[PDB]
Amino acid sequence: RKIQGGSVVEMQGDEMTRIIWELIKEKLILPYVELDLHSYDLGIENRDATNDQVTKDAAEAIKKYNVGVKCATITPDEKRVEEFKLKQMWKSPNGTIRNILGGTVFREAIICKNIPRLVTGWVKPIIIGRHAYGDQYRATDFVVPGPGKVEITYTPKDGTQKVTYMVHDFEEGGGVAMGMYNQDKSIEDFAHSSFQMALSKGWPLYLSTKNTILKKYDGRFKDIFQEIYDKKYKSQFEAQKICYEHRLIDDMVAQAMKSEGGFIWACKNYDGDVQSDSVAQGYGSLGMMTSVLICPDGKTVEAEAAHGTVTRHYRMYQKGQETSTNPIASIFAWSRGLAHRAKLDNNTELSFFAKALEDVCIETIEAGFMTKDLAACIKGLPNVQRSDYLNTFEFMDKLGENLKAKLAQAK
Amino acid sequence: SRKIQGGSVVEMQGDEMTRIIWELIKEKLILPYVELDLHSYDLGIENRDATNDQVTKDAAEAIKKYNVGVKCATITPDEKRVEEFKLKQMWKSPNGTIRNILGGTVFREAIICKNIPRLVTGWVKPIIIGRHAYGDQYRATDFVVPGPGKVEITYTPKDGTQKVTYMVHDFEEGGGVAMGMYNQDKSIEDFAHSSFQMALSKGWPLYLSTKNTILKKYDGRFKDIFQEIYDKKYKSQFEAQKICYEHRLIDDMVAQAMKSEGGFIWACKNYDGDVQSDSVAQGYGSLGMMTSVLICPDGKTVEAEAAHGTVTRHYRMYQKGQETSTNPIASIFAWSRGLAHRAKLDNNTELSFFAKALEDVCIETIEAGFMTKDLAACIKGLPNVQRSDYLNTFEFMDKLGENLKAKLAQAK
Ligand SMILES: NC(=O)c1ccc[n+]([C@@H]2O[C@H](COP(=O)([O-])OP(=O)(O)OC[C@H]3O[C@@H](n4cnc5c(N)ncnc54)[C@H](OP(=O)(O)O)[C@@H]3O)[C@@H](O)[C@H]2O)c1
Ligand SMILES: NC(=O)c1ccc[n+]([C@@H]2O[C@H](COP(=O)([O-])OP(=O)(O)OC[C@H]3O[C@@H](n4cnc5c(N)ncnc54)[C@H](OP(=O)(O)O)[C@@H]3O)[C@@H](O)[C@H]2O)c1
Ligand SMILES: [Mg+2]
Ligand SMILES: [Mg+2]
Repeated sequence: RKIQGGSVVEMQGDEMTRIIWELIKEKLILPYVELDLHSYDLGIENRDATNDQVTKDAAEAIKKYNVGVKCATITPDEKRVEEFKLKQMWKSPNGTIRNILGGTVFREAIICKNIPRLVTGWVKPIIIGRHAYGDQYRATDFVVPGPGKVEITYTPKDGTQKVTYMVHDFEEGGGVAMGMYNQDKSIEDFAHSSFQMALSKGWPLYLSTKNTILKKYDGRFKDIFQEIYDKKYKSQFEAQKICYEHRLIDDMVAQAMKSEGGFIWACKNYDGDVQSDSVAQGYGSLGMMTSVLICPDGKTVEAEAAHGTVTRHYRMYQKGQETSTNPIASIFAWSRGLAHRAKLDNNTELSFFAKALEDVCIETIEAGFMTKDLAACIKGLPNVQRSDYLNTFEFMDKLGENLKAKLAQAK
Repeated sequence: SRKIQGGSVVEMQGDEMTRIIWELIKEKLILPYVELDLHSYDLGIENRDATNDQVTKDAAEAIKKYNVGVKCATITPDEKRVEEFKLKQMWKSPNGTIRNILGGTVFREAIICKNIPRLVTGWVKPIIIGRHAYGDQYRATDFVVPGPGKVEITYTPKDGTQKVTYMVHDFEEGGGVAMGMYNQDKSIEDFAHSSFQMALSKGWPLYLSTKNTILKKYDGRFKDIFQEIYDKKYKSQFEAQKICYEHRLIDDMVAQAMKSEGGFIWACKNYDGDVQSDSVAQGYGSLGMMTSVLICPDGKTVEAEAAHGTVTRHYRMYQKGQETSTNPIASIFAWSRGLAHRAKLDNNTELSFFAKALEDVCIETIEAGFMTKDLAACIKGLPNVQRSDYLNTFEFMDKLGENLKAKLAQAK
């Protein structure tokens, strides 16, 4: 028989990651697990065909069933509009989903003992907690076509004072302008999730902002974190001999670079996006990073890879050129989603399966079978020969055989 | 005097640890050898408070007049600084004020010593960041939203045509924060030109990072302006020099930079240039080993500075009687880069030599094994550093002064 899995929302994506997603389902998931699978095609063509409604439907399903696993998707700009003959420049599906669900996206490298790092000192993990809501990812931006005034206005619902602020008087020429925002409740949730994560690991917590420049906007993040620390977590931190500190973002990225690792890093939405790619690459590869959205309700999660659709590799695939794209992050999206589904349902056999999936990945790499990005970590990209790595399909096949043998040997 | 006649330089004095080092540089390395027409503006936090920040605006206008400014790091106050100095207001960053007036691109690059290991294994060639100096978060209008209500952003054309209003957010429960920011086409164009010109002058490829998939209009404008200027002015020159230009999304770019061998110009928007220049400095060795020069669009006016701040944490050690070992090199190169530009403008051969000698002394001293604790930790690892591995802040300044005196004496 197969493992009885329960309800999981699956979102299919684009380009190289869509292909890998198909390989993962066929070789690693479907032969072993039967799921009540609620599938949503978030491929760019289906999003366009449905006027992006499929994205909103998917987010609602994640809230209902509490577990989503998402493949990387194209976020279109003008070049993608021309490529796919799109009706609109659709918004990022990740931004739409995260805007609805809220929460914190936690990202962490996937570590193999035989893979050298690019950053010499990082002997312990760095976990980024990326605030998943607002800021640049729900902004209202526009081109200023010529001379004129841009202003921003707040009108309270309760008929107290309305306030209009000058953004800029464009005296010559035009430019660009934007408004963005965040919400107190969302920032509070983000603080709680950061403090709880630090206590769960027994590691210090650092929050980064630029509150010397954005004194009101970023100052609010710093103030809410400090109030929540003092009122809810200071004594527990002191019990575990860990600390909480706010640092300016430019100081903090330098401190991270020279650290030994072993800390939680609470990042605003944009910083979390950018620095999670820097951290993933510092440890090894973007293909070796986990990403999980933990919603404030303590039960809903969305797992994904931190990287995109790997367009550059897909262009090689389209030309029939051999590719070696790392599928591990995509595989860990499935394993982390299934592990959460099993934790919610006390599903012992699914818990075992999800862990075995992750173990097979690490064991395969550490035994010396890997894609080109990891071979380059070991050898250096100049010294990498074709015999040092497997292409994407050979690697998927090797994982498939190693998983089959692990599940067989366990029963 | 028989000193080098150096000409007119605008000096802005600063705060905390860098203020201490700044005075040591002037007394030990500059004033013994160079006579300057020095236009000094005290941008210390107490004097900015006493002048209601007017000293900062006056300094910026002086840089416009004399074309050369050298700036010490300054405190940008938040609420805690208001309390510590009993400030009248939460003053704006002086860097932001000066850059907003001058415009241009801030170019940042590590200062490389052959005996100093990197934290990033692959960076064998230089990475030069060109940070757009104007606008975005550093000229933003931000505010607390005290409760439910609507935030909207409006554009009113100057020529009387129809005003446009866009919703930013309808706050339905609780409050939050909101902000507006902007940038100007002319400033973006100047940023593009300076970036393409730096790439051609160094002979390296150029990369622009944005997040135009998310900020499709705002960041798309940067991407479009760069591409149109590249196509119509620089592409044939790039191809002749066998270099290229590419736009990349910022999160891809930071990973590409991490695994690269170096050897590229990196055009960054104001905020990214701020953050990633600290990441790059640390990756090569230390925040104390990075140059920073604002190059204005007029092709004549520059403001040189260190990329790091006032090093408050070391200043607190100094205040409590604990030995400090703060790296002065970036501050020294602020002087040397400023004086080099002064000399280029004036065709002042002796001053050009002096400015280069100053930089050579710094490198030669560290390579000879005399260095502050940050660089000793690069070599040994911080847990293995012993007091005999490094010099304290004043000892290192003295050693630089001895070596500079000796170099200039031999030169004659
Ligand atoms: N979560 C998401 O849905 C998400 C995230 C980011 C971007 N995107 C979309 O993805 C598309 C491509 O964006 P992008 O090219 O900037 O970013 P990307 O897909 O993350 O790829 C950037 C580069 O990182 C490396 N890389 C990433 N994932 C890898 C993997 N699994 N194995 C090996 N190398 C890997 C490759 O470097 P080399 O070229 O050096 O081999 C690749 O070209 C865009 O349409 C973007 O909107 C979506
Ligand atoms: N250019 C400017 O005017 C400028 C730039 C940035 C910040 N600031 C102001 O500077 C003040 C302090 O900011 P901050 O603490 O975030 O940043 P910072 O002054 O850059 O110092 C951050 C940390 O970087 C290291 N570091 C920086 N410069 C160093 C040097 N020359 N030698 C050795 N180590 C060095 C030290 O790390 P360790 O503690 O690990 O030794 C230091 O504590 C704030 O008031 C801020 O507004 C101004
Ligand atoms: Mg990203
Ligand atoms: Mg900075």
